[PDB]
Amino acid sequence: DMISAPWEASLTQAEHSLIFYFLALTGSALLFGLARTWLTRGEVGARYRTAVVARSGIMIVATLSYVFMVLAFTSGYDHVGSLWVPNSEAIMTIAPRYVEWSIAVPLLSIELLSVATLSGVSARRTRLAAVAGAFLMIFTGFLGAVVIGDGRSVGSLIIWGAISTVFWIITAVILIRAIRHSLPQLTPEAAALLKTATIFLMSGWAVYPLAYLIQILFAGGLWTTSIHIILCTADIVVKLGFCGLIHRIAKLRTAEDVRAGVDIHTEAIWISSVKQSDAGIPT
Amino acid sequence: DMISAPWEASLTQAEHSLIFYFLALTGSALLFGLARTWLTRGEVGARYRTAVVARSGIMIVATLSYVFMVLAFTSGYDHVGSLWVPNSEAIMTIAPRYVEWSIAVPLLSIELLSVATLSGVSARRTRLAAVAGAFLMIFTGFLGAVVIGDGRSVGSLIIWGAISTVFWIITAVILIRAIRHSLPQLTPEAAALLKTATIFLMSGWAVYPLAYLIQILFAGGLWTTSIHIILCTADIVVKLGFCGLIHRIAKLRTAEDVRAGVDIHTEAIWISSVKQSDAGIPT
Amino acid sequence: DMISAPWEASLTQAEHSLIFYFLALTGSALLFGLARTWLTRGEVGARYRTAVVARSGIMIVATLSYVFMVLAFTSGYDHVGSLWVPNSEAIMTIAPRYVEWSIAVPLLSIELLSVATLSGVSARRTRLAAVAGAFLMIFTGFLGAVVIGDGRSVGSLIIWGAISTVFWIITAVILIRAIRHSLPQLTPEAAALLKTATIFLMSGWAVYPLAYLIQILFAGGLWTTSIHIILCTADIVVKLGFCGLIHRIAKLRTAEDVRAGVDIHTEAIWISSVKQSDAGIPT
Amino acid sequence: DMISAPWEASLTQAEHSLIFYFLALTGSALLFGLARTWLTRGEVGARYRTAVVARSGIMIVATLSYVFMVLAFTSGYDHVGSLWVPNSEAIMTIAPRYVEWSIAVPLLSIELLSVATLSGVSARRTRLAAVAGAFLMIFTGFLGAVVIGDGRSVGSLIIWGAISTVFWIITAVILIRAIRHSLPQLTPEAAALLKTATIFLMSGWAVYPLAYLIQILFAGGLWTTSIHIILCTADIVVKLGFCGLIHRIAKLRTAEDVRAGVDIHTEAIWISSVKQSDAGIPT
Amino acid sequence: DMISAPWEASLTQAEHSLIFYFLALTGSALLFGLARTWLTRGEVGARYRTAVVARSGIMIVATLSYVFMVLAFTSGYDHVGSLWVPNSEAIMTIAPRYVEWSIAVPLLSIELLSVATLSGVSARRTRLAAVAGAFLMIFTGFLGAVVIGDGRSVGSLIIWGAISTVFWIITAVILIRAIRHSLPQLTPEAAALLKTATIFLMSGWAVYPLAYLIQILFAGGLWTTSIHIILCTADIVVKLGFCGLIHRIAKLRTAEDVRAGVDIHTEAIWISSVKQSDAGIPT
Ligand SMILES: *C/C=C(C)/C=C/C=C(C)/C=C/C1=C(C)CCCC1(C)C
Ligand SMILES: *C/C=C(C)/C=C/C=C(C)/C=C/C1=C(C)CCCC1(C)C
Ligand SMILES: *C/C=C(C)/C=C/C=C(C)/C=C/C1=C(C)CCCC1(C)C
Ligand SMILES: *C/C=C(C)/C=C/C=C(C)/C=C/C1=C(C)CCCC1(C)C
Ligand SMILES: *C/C=C(C)/C=C/C=C(C)/C=C/C1=C(C)CCCC1(C)C
Repeated sequence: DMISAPWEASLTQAEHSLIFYFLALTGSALLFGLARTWLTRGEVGARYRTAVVARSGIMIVATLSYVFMVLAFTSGYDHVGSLWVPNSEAIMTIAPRYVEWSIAVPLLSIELLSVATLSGVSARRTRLAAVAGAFLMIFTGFLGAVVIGDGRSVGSLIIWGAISTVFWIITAVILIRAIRHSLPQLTPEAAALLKTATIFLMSGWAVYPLAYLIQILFAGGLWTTSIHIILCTADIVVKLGFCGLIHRIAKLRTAEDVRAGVDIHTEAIWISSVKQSDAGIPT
Repeated sequence: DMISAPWEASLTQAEHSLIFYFLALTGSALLFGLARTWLTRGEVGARYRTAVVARSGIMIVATLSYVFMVLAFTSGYDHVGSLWVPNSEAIMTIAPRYVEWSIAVPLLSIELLSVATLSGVSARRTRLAAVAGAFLMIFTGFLGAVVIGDGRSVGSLIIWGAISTVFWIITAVILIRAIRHSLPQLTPEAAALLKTATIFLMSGWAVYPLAYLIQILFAGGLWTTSIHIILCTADIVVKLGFCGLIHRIAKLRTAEDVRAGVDIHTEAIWISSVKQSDAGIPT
Repeated sequence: DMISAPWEASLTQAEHSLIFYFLALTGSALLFGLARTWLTRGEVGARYRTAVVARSGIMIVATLSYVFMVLAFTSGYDHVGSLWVPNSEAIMTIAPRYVEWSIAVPLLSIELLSVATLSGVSARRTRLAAVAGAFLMIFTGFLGAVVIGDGRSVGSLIIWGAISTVFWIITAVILIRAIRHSLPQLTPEAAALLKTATIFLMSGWAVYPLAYLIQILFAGGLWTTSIHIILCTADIVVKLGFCGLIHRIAKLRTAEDVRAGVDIHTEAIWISSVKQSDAGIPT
Repeated sequence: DMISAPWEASLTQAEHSLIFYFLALTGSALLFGLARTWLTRGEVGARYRTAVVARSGIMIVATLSYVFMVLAFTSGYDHVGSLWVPNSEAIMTIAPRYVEWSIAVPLLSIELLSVATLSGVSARRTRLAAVAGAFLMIFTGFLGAVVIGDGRSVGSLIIWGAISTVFWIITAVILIRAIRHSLPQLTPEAAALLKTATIFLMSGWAVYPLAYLIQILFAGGLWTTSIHIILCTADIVVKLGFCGLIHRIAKLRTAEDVRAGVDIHTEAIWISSVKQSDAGIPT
Repeated sequence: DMISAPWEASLTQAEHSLIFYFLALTGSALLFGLARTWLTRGEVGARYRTAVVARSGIMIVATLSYVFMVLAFTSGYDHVGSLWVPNSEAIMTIAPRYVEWSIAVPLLSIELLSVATLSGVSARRTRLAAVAGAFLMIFTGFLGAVVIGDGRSVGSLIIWGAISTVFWIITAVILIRAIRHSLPQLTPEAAALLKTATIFLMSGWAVYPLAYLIQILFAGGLWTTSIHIILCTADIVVKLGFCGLIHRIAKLRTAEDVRAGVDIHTEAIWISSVKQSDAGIPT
């Protein structure tokens, strides 16, 4: 059957206002996250610098995405009467997300495996497979939701959604299997945090498919608002919450290495205002 | 009853000029603050780096808020005759503030608890509760003032204002209780500054609700100008004044740690052209 | 009587070209200055880091000001016939200066007292008084020249000019008294430079009031060009010249501290290709 | 014979969407790459800093290129009916690539020779010859494809394509001869990676000429989409893949130098979560 | 007699394309140069940091200039028929150069004297005289070519050109005399490079007056293209070539100081993959 794309529904002044708030809130929060990433990049050892690199990429891409979207929002809707009517630039308030997710979901997978105990070419097979799975899941989703059918075809939305879901399961299994292998080889305190962070990431990835089911099932300005709120909220929680969790595991692992003599760190490491390791100079 | 939103009043050339000055002054001052934050980030220990992270986020978000607003001012008012008439972009000269405050007030709470003596999961409960309270206070305010009623409904403004005030009291109590617990455990010199900084932040938070009462009670170009001046002024004083106070406490606490052997700092710490601690080398 | 605001005069192609050159030249020079400030920030001790902070703020705000003005120039004049006719945003080619000066003149006062021998709360008193005086001098000027009268009233220009001049004398006395107290307590070489820098700053502050007297006395495209040239030139000389002088005094004072054991500096200090102090390691 | 330039074909909503995705994806990935380059610049010794410099230039130029192109895409196609019709700004969605490649291909050659064993004036002859060849190959291509004939002449496309191909062979021979001389003088582990990286770069350079043959042979919206996808994909693989490979060789060579006493490095070097060298202090 | 300003000639699609390429190529190359300057700023001692400061300013200003010009090109010409017709924004594709040169030529003089053996107030007289001469040469040129006559008067072009040439000779003599005094006091290897760099800078300064003689003698789209190519090419060669040469002399001088005990450098210095000096610790 046919449906109306989320970007093809007229918004009341409330709905217009809420959407601008959330878009701008999310873009702001991600710019904070970018600063935080750069300001705390030296708390982690070079053995774990991939986590900083991934997180930096996530924050940059996502910040651009939201800037674009906020601007395309101001130019995608015009206040005809009491309602705001979508232009052609309305789709540019939703479509940039998939660009962002195409970079971010692969990078989030890398961030997670960064602090796991995989090394050498083993930390290459899993990394490629995850990156592949992650990108393919977003790309298949983009096809169903924006490209094939114009985001107005239920059958396209359902088919490509199912494809995207297969890749989800694949990526998720790969990651979870990798973590499950690492947990035994980490210290208890690290292993515990890494389990939590795996749960958080997977659980946060479950929210995004809900914004997809809405597009299939419900159309309206309420539902366009819902989608924006859900996705914006999810972004703040995942890209601020999860990226803080990985930094703490990287810090904790750095500190463990320092104590073990595996490496030396220029500054002391504090986690929760407790000193984990002291500063040291190359002997 | 029904009233006119601050952004729905025609400005005289004076009022237009004053508003552009203050908007631009505030945006400029916050960009100075951002530079100051980055240039002085290494004066503080890693045990207190959260203060610089919070302050950096505050300065960044607030700076883009004001940039947006300054641009939306130049495009939100058209010089019909001697007066400037508000367009649709007029609300974009006021609404972005709430986006900024939604990030900033939570971050200001974090900045304050950064230099208090809470640690571990204790420095997590309070931090989440404050962040929650702070965000909810701004968000409820945004609803009354921009969303529910279009900022033209007294009853909406009064109801959501009262809600926002409850969350204010909650956040304030949480913070003040946290500080009151820390003061005994700080050194006299730090405790004194931390008391002051708590008073300054709370006192500065009282000014913002006045701009809200104006919107309820008075409409006009004078009153739109008043609101802009009050809020701009408050921003400069709180986001420059308070953020300097927390940096001094962080520096003083760093210096105390250095003297106690709790940690080492690469550079000497000067506060008021008095040396607080010397530079040291890791082990 | 009534006059015509500087931004209300049609420019010949010469005058249009000269103004664009100077605006762009000044904006470029200030961007060079900003780079220079960041690139040389580590030549100075932490006891004098306020000088870098002030100078960084000056350069940033002034650079934005000129960017804004250059853009408002390209869009504020339309080539009707041989002449360029001012639009409504012609005033945006002159008004942003006062925003800049409102930040910069206070910051320049701070930069100067940074390298003087005032310490503790004594530094605070003088710093607040100067900052107050400086801002009030610019703000009163802005009122007379842009706000009260629309920059078309001689009596407003004369009254607010006189007010602004009182605050000038106040700020100048405060600063000069502070310097005169420091000179005895500095080393001869530093004292000499600090005297010079005081003369340079005060002397440079005398040029700006001339652009104000023009606006009162003469109107025309020649006179609008004169104002732009004078103010642009003054900005380059004061914000490049003076800010270099303070850096040399900060470097020289850093070097004196290093030699005295008051502090240690990571790199050697060179002034005029003469080594002032050697690099040292913390303890 | 007369043919239609890639930028002179109307795109279906699918093709429009795909192209925007890929353009934006590539621009995002290159901005990630730029961050990665800056964040990992200190993993390499100063003997190999040219690799970082080249890679930084590549990432910056390419990121600008894609930003320009993404913006020119939004303004180069107007949605007349179901199809998007190319404007005059359509050529600005394709032509900027050649600007980018004119910088990037020479820089990629430099990046490769950076980690080879050529030194002194020998590392000047080869470097100039390669830079010359590389630039001339792109420039001759630009002439055929954009300038001489307007990208609508088969004979121009064929002639300048053949010229560009001669320069390709020249550059490729120069590079390959340089590598083949270095491989024997490198350590096995480095030599192996350097062989691989040479194959990757040369192989990636083969993809770009395919987008050229399309322009000669096929015109259409499908083919304009194909060109964009091919070139975007190639950019991500070459500018992320290859630039990672050279960094690993630079890290490995740094680590070898550290172990040999040829130099000292401030931080330990990890490659694949295996420590290659320890951190050391100057003398 | 009267002539047509370079910006008053209609461009064929070829000429339009070539000009956009070169403008964009030059802007890109200068952005690479800016990155290179920042990435290699720590290879040089603090005794020679002026070279980095000058080079940074050059690259920044020149990059802005070209960005402005590239944008003014896209908006300065309208595709009437097969030809592109210049509007009022066409002059903004040529005039910004003189702003850039007004900063850059003085800065290039400073960069050169940075690595010569002048010190104290001696390194002040020459520096001011050169800066004066350099700026006056560009400014007099701007008058003849853009301001006095509108770039349409041969006699103005000839008179101001002759003035500009006098200042050229003055600056050149000052510089050459300074170098000729330094060469004897440098080490052979440095002296040789410094001679070369002097020749390169002076020789590159000779190219710019040719673009001026064209404007006097020839008008046309070919000739406006020629001017753009010549000036763009000259910029790449001088601003990238010369600024590399000065960095090598600064590195070599740093290394000589390190070996002599005049100073210590934190990193080893490599020039052409040959180690010039080792890394050292302050004490
Ligand atoms: C920071 C951004 C994140 C974590 C985005 C995640 C997005 C997904 C996990 C998307 C998954 C999808 C499906 C499984 C079904 C089809 C629709 C998608 C693309 C939303
Ligand atoms: C830097 C910005 C700051 C400190 C902003 C603070 C804003 C408040 C404390 C707002 C509080 C409000 C109420 C208590 C009542 C409703 C209106 C609000 C949102 C202004
Ligand atoms: C870098 C900018 C500087 C130093 C600006 C300084 C401006 C002044 C000192 C202005 C003073 C004025 C008066 C004393 C009279 C009224 C007019 C003013 C504002 C120009
Ligand atoms: C990162 C960008 C890269 C590596 C671009 C490479 C481009 C080429 C190798 C282009 C070569 C061409 C020919 C050999 C024939 C004519 C067409 C060209 C310019 C595409
Ligand atoms: C990177 C920019 C540089 C080096 C620019 C240099 C420009 C000149 C040396 C210009 C000189 C001129 C004359 C000597 C006479 C005619 C007018 C000028 C301005 C082109």
